[PDB]
Amino acid sequence: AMNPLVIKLGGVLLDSEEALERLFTALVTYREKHERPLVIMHGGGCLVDELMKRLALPVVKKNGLRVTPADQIDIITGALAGTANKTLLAWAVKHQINAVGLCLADGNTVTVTLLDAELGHVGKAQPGSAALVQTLLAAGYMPIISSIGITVEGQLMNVNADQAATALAATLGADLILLSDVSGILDQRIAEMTAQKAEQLIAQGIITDGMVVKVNAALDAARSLGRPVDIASWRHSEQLPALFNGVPIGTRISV
Amino acid sequence: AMNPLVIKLGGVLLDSEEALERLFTALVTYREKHERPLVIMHGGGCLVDELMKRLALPVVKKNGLRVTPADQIDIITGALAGTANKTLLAWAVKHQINAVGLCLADGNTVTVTLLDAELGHVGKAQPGSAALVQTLLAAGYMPIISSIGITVEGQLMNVNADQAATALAATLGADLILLSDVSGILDGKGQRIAEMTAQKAEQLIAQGIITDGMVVKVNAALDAARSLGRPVDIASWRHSEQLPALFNGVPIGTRISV
Amino acid sequence: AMNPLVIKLGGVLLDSEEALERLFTALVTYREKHERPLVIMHGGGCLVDELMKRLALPVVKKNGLRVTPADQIDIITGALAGTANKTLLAWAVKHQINAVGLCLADGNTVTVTLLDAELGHVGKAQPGSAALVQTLLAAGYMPIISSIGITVEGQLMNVNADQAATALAATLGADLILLSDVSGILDGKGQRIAEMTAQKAEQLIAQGIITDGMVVKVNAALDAARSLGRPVDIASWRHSEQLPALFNGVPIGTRISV
Amino acid sequence: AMNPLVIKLGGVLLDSEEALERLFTALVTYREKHERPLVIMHGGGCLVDELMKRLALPVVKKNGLRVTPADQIDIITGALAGTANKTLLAWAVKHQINAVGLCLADGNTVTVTLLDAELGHVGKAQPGSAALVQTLLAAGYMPIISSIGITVEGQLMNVNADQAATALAATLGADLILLSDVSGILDQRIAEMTAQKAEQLIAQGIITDGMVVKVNAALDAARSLGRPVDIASWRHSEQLPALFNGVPIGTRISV
Ligand SMILES: N[C@@H](CCC(=O)O)C(=O)O
Ligand SMILES: N[C@@H](CCC(=O)O)C(=O)O
Ligand SMILES: N[C@@H](CCC(=O)O)C(=O)O
Ligand SMILES: N[C@@H](CCC(=O)O)C(=O)O
Repeated sequence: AMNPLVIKLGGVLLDSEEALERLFTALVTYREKHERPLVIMHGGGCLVDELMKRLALPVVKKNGLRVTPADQIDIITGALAGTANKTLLAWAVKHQINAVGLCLADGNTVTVTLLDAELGHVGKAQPGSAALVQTLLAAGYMPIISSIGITVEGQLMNVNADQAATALAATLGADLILLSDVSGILDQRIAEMTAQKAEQLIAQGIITDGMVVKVNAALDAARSLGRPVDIASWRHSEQLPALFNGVPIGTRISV
Repeated sequence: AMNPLVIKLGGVLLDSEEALERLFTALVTYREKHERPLVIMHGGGCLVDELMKRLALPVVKKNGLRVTPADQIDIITGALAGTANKTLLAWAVKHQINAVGLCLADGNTVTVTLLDAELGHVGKAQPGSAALVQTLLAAGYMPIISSIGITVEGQLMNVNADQAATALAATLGADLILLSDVSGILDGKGQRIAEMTAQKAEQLIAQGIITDGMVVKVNAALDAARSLGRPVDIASWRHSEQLPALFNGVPIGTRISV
Repeated sequence: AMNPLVIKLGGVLLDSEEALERLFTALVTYREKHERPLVIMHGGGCLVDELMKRLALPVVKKNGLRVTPADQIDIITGALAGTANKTLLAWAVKHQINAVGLCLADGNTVTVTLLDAELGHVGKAQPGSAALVQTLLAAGYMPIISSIGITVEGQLMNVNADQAATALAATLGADLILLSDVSGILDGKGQRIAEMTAQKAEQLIAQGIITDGMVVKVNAALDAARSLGRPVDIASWRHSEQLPALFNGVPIGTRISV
Repeated sequence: AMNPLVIKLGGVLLDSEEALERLFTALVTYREKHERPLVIMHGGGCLVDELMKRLALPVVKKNGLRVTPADQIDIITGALAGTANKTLLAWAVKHQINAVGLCLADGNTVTVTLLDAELGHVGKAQPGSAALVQTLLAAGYMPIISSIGITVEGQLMNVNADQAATALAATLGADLILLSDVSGILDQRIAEMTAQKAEQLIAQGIITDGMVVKVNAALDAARSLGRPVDIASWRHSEQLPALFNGVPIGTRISV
């Protein structure tokens, strides 16, 4: 496994000091043996949701999926591009990993447009320019990228982190891991599946009540990329270095 | 002027779209004709204290420092490293300046340690490694740096933006401009002094011409100039038609040395 | 609605020309169709703390109160009673609303006493005499009142704008709107409650749905409603197309009672 | 002396706790005997100048007379319409005088336009509407009016207090006293003079080095009004009640 890897961290992972220690130890153990370019991408866990509750900011929704009003985007930018990003940076510093925090707009890494006027400040991700990240990687830095972007006209955008990760991996030609609390799908574990097989198992109610959402997100990413994406958990962390080297320790969704 | 230049933004700049539009129009005007490496350094503004009030969190500021308790540092990091930094970044994009948001810990650019345990999460800045920023500058990016740092042990630190600006300038071999509402120092015929030494400043303080809050401001500039071992400019954002010249080395406010 | 109405402006309103333009466009829209007596009540905003920083003066805010030392009260009175009040007045003129700037001492409208000597010049508000404001209203002026008061002994007092708004409303027999960034209270399905009693609020606090800073905000509203013995509206300035309806009595945010 | 009186307070008067106690005692002693409508008008003494020094704000000047830049008008509004106005209010409260603080823009009492683009936020005063003040007077309030106005387009203006006082007295049909530290002009005191006589005495160097400025201001006011204006000092304060009743205790400049 030469060739860059985007590791996208899920909400429940960021909410967990336990998980972060394991993830960051895993990054260290991996780096001692291998030398593949690594990029972290993240959204925001409960840090965001809890702050918004404190500020009486509702989780609005126009027939489906979240709305980010004018009066929320600054606060969210803060929790997400600020608190979450710099928390992960603090973890990198703690583990002596030279890391640089970025958001999507830095170097126009992932271009963002207005998804829909009625959802407010939500961005649609699409591949941007690889130069900035390539420069940082070649200089020995691990970028840690948040899922906040900026439109070309200067407006801050809250972007689905999964979609951001997909646009990033396409920009970089990177593999993609969506790391969360879902270890893998069973039927006896399933190491590889096509996206269509994953849809089938959902359709026939094999894939677990809560966490259809996690497989749907992997399978969308796989199809957007035209190549496979890994789902994996932080739980069995002694296995994370093998994952970062290409081993599907959880479930690979192929296309 | 061919040296790298650190431009430090005072609070009022971040609090006002007029001020930001003037600042950024000036940056574009200057980069049309000049290519000297530019770095923006900034602190918080009104928005941290707005947010503290919204969350009914206490505020204690003394001697230029905000007591920053364990239960406030994340929120503060959010407002500074997040909202402020990304707002500035959005201004850059809107003006087609290829910028990159950093904080002090990125690349160990400015090293920070715990200043004093009774202030909570407040950092002492010192010069770190120039490598990261030098790489960004050489590739044509204008870094925009917030005044949040991280200790070697992984603790988030709220750092005084003036001191962080100084540590940064020292790291970069850069000149330094402290941009705020203060245009310059007056000489008690009420006239602006273009170039002021430390000796002139003492004279003015001893004589009671520079008084109160100007004393603090003038000392912050002098402490900057002494650390850097070269002069530091003080200027206002108001006459923004003059700012390109300032960025090209003309002391439009007060230049402080010695 | 035919009762007099006190509209209390939260800090963020004064800090932003967009917010002021929305507020004042709403006031004009409302006065086109409705003639109910309107009074504006306001505190400080960002500009007091900007000014404290410019003068390198210390800041201690706790429990909704700023410790206001003898050597700060004049400056603070300047920023609140002066700059803020007159800025609002200028917005009125610009919108052709015949307004009149007052403070709490004018006509003994809201009586103030020393709250607590260790807070320095901080006032406790209580209802005073309605005569002055009633005279201005009956003559067609929209009073704009700052939250500075004066003790019977002639000392200037910095007063919490929420408490002053309450004392004012009580004096005037007026309804009360606390306008800020808070749009309403959420019920922990995340939905806005149009009408909330004290009992509902306790339930939400006991259950940990209203938490932290919302607790303080909700208590400030409840303390207002208990003093006045009638409900108090909480709303945001954001959807300013809804504000005329709010001023005409529709609870567009959360109405608080009991 | 029926008919309103504007008492304009000079800088050095506001700077002096001594002077204010005397002025306010004088207002009380006068009110016990007489019932003439009284209006106070003021600028700002050292309160303004000292604050501006603290803030490194220069006293600019374009060939003559002060400039009020964009970056000064808020701070000045604060010291002047705020601190100075409410200080005088505190004095009224201390002496149980029902008083109301106002600025020029309140009720469009004194209309203000841009004097000159190059002086920045300096206003030219001119008579406005008497209604608001008349209403307050008829209701038993003593207005205390600061020399800050607002243009019709919403811009704050720093206005010469003497000129403001003149525009006010014309608006109200009031007599006018410019109260300061100059007790009166000698040659043996002079109780009445025409403005032209006052110019003559200046011209021939009889009228004292410093305080030509104070006589010039009275004589300009007199001519603008087309009727007399009093100069008087707070010093001999047992004489101030007679002044407020019409007695020229200092020097009247006639026209
Ligand atoms: N951190 C969450 C949501 C963050 C986001 O998409 O903005 C996740 O990716 O599972
Ligand atoms: N609240 C920060 C502000 C950073 C700055 O503006 O200097 C401090 O006192 O450390
Ligand atoms: N600094 C004032 C603010 C007035 C207000 O906004 O409520 C206080 O705490 O009393
Ligand atoms: N208070 C001073 C000057 C104030 C002003 O004109 O603004 C005076 O009238 O003598």
